[PDB]
Amino acid sequence: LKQVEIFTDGSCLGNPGPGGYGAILRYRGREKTFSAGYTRTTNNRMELMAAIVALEALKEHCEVILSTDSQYVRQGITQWIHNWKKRGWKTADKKPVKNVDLWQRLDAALGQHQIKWEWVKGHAGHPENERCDELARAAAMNPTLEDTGYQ
Repeated sequence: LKQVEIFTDGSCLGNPGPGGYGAILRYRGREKTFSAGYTRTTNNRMELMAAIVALEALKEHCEVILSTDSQYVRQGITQWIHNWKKRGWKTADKKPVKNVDLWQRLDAALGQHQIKWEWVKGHAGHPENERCDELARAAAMNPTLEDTGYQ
């Protein structure tokens, strides 16, 4: 009715190794699915990538409900991001925050929508989340992209 429901998941067969993400966008009683596999990446990077990819696909300012079970995204969002930004995206040793490339991308896109986060625990009772996992793993088996921001 104006809202966008987004479901995300990302994973790695071996870590670091081939990985992929799955994202489901529900905008106007029309589901949209996004999936891709990368030759060599990490778990944390795919979980972040899924959410980036989905927000970036909205070609307009929306009221979004984003559902993910990623502890990494959750912790960054609720606890670390505000401070990293105050600190110029570096840690106390003055090195760039890990996966800064991805974190900046997410921050930018979170700036363009009104987001409501749904932090999910477990696949049971969350069919869209499970499905993202299936997509994630299937992409990872036929990796086609390079994760060029990966160190």
